[PDB]
Amino acid sequence: MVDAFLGTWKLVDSKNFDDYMKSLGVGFATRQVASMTKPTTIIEKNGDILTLKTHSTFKNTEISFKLGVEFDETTADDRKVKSIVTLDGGKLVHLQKWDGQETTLVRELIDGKLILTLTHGTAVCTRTYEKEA
Ligand SMILES: CC/C=C\C/C=C\C/C=C\CCCCCCCC(=O)O
Ligand SMILES: N[C@@H]1[C@@H](O)[C@H](O)[C@@H](COP(=O)(O)O)O[C@@H]1O
Repeated sequence: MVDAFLGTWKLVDSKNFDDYMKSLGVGFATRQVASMTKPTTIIEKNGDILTLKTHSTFKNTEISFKLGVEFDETTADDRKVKSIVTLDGGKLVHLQKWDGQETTLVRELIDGKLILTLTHGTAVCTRTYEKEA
């Protein structure tokens, strides 16, 4: 049910990422570089296991998980969180919990583009990714 998300995607638009990073306590110098970075995200499956790679000239991450099963994660900004990824309304919903805080990373396909919505506190960031062949 995750198959249309699979593949290699590149960032082509970003709105409010600085607000999102600042809400998470990311320092100004990291926000500055991040605001000019265009990651490539690779989403692959093997059976029930998804692997999500985020690559860039700055930070790089990789997670593997089963939908609906909690996993430990250490984020690009070094938060140690408890995570779960599920499908909800056709959207891939990633919830991170740490210190009583929460953030969601929600991916949906709209007109063939992958729209990533990042919410923490009041901050709502929308990042648009485009396929790669
Ligand atoms: C690996 C991500 C690459 C570049 C971004 C660099 C620093 C971002 C700063 C804080 C990380 C916040 C949590 C992760 C955001 C991922 C956004 C995305 O996948 O587009
Ligand atoms: N295992 C950790 C990750 O949990 C953390 O996310 C990352 C920070 O980002 P970067 O690797 O780009 O420094 O360092 C390691 O790879």
